[PDB]
Amino acid sequence: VVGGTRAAQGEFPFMVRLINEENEGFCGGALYAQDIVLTAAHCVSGSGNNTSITATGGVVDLQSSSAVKVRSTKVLQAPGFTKETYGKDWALIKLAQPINQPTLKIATTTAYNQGTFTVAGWGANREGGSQQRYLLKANVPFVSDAACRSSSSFILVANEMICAGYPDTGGVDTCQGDSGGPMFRKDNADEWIQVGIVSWGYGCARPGYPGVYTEVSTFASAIASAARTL
Ligand SMILES: [Ca+2]
Repeated sequence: VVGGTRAAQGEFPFMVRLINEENEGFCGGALYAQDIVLTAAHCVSGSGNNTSITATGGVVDLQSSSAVKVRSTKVLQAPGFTKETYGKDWALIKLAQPINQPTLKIATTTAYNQGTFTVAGWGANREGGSQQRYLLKANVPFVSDAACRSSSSFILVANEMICAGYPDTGGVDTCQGDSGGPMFRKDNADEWIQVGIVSWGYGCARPGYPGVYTEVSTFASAIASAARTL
């Protein structure tokens, strides 16, 4: 996360750090269920039995001896996924045991696809920077699909992608190692709800280039339905 600050212990307790040992990937994710992690499709190489991914939960400090590290058993990657710029950027990871933390509810309508979001992760705080020890967080405003394209010239799958950040100035964004983490905000009951998954962009926090996130509301019923088979 670029332009952010340290999250407090317990602030976003649904956050997990993913290490895909097989392909050397470092990613974020959210506890969709205590034993099912919602992350990006591009964080995994496909669907099936997979015991190569590790989820670290419970802690903002990844070197903490309170950390809970649990291994995957199974991955379900969005059907038809090919690359994150073409959409469908979601996957579920079934864990061998639950991580005993609050879960993050996901948006199932577009009602919350606006306003000011929060993102969090342990990715770099600058382009080419290294990974973070402590979870970082930042607020990024919704950028309309139209405002996103005009500065960017990004080609969006509009219903599958939500943009966020400060295209006029840059300065705040998710970055390498944040992929798969949730983008979220408060709902009407003052509870956290997930509207995005950190998906892609062009560098990090560059003027003209907002971050692009998987638009969760579009995929919520396919996600819920896939999680039930897990
Ligand atoms: Ca959109």
